[PDB]
Amino acid sequence: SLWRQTPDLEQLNASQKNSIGDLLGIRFEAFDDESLTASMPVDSRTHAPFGLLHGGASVVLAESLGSMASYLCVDTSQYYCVGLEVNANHLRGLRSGRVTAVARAIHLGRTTHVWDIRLSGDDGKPSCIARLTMAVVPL
Amino acid sequence: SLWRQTPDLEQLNASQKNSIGDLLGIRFEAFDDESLTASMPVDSRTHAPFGLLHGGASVVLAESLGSMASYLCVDTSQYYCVGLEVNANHLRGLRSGRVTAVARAIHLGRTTHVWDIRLSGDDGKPSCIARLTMAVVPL
Repeated sequence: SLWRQTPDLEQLNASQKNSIGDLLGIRFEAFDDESLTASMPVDSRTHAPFGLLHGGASVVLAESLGSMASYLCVDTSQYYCVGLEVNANHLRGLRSGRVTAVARAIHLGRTTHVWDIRLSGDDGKPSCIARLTMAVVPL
Repeated sequence: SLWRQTPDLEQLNASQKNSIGDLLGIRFEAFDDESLTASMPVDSRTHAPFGLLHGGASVVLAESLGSMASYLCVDTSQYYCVGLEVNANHLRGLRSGRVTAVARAIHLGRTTHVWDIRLSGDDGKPSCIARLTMAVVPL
């Protein structure tokens, strides 16, 4: 019940067609009343030159997830949402498998949303934490 | 003379082979004694679903640029560098053309580097600003 629009995973995934999220293999995986989850492969598409997951790729995942979450929480006939501020601590390096991100709301205001996004590799250890501020903008 | 290793643009670009930077069309473009510059296309590879440059893609560019800059500033037989913290304000949306990033050093310490990275679209207006903290790590 965080959501205004009920998350439809197929449509979330489909909507990424011809964008970076599709290019990187980001997949919306699960949701509940308080969270939305997506994962992303750790391979050549997402590696930095030394074969570790690129820190910016973590942020593509987090910002893709957070911005999508914001879209599910506004009146889309009245508003759209763009990223305003993003930050992240890179905690542990990942070489293979997938990285999984979970987004939860810190604050959903009238003009801004703040999302807490937690990332971990397939061993379940925290790999990155991000905070995303979205701007809520009238068309 | 910021640099330890003199920037070699061809080799910088070549080193991205089979990583996200190659996948996204990031290109190292110029450097001087105080800065390093890379650009990235704004198109389907880098777009978010609404056809604007994905904010995370800005951060892939900034973090690619900053981490490469860090590699040019350490003793690579003694150390490597990984992203530690990154943050960015998204200032203006971009739909097409390229986005160009310039990295300058804020602080190069023994265990951390802080880089200031300024992004703009082809109209020269600031599109994003990032600050990147790299950790300098002994192999």
